[PDB]
Amino acid sequence: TGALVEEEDPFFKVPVNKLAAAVSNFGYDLYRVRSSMSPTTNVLLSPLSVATALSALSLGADERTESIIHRALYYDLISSPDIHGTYKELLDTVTAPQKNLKSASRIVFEKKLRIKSSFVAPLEKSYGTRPRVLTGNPRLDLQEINNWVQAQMKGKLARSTKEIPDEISILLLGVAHFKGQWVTKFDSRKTSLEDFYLDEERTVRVPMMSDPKAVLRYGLDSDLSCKIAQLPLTGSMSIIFFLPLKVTQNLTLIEESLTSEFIHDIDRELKTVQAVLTVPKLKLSYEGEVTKSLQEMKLQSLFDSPDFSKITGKPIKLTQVEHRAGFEWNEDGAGTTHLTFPLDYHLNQPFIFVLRDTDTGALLFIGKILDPRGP
Ligand SMILES: *[C@@H]1O[C@H](CO)[C@@H](O)[C@H](O)[C@H]1NC(C)=O
Repeated sequence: TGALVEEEDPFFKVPVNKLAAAVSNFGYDLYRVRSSMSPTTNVLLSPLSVATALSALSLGADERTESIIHRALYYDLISSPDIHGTYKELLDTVTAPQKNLKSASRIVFEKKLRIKSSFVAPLEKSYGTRPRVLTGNPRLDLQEINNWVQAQMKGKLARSTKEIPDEISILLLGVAHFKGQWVTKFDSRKTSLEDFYLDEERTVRVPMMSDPKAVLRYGLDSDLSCKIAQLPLTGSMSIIFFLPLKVTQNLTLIEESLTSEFIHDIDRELKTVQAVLTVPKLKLSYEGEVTKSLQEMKLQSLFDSPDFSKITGKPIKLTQVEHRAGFEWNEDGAGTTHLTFPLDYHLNQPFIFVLRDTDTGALLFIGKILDPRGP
């Protein structure tokens, strides 16, 4: 509907979960915009790091500009204050050691700019991050950033070398990395090269992990025309696979459904079954700019002439938003485990997976896998 009312599903009535649903819904919008731009390539995305940079920035923004941002983050549908106080919490929860997610955001400003401490104060408190002011020296500024996303990602992300843009006003950076563990490991001796249908005309061989007697939560959505399965990870997390029925690169109907609320129903409507599971080994990375995506996400106003007078007196505008993500999984797990039910779940064709946090329900990672072999 779109109007302000009180929450019903007890899950979203919790403030931190409510905030996670908004930020996550922003993630889904971004994914949909980006998937539309990359019709033939894998899409790896960890929206949280980017959503956090926007929300942090919105601190030194004024009414009109702030709203533009708040509306893209679904905050205007949250009838609760201390939205930043809650964000501090959410972050504390999903970045905890037990999870295996490392997510960081950074606001970078143009050379010689002077930032009002009234802005730095709220920012460092709620988001635990200080703004970096560019040096002007191209080689020195790029070193700084790389060392930053290095100390942050504990050196699990490829040190970039794209050379910061000549023209920079405000730069937002969102980096994230993930290497987790299933509650049940896979037999490394059961992993073999198998056929992966890239599409109806092309096939390739990628190493596939296997478990002929896997216990996962399953469900078939007749409308979307796909098979949904959920595998748990240690640290109270899960991965949801959306496997279409026929081989295809067209996953639109499905993508169009991805929302926080939709995922909550699927999570509960799922039934535990036993299945023959084969999932490809995955090790992916992505380093790009999502500025063009945000531009057609009702966020153009920020690249034009926004009002950030709460940050500085000089007119500054959102110039670029960069994202660096690294995702990976394999056999590593925690431990192991009349009349049955048949069930095949073979991920040997284009699919979409969603790494979600079980406690808050926050979207930690999303990917459209057209080719396991990676970029
Ligand atoms: C994707 O498949 C659906 C269902 O067959 C179809 O309606 C849609 O047109 C396809 N995507 C296109 C045509 O861009």
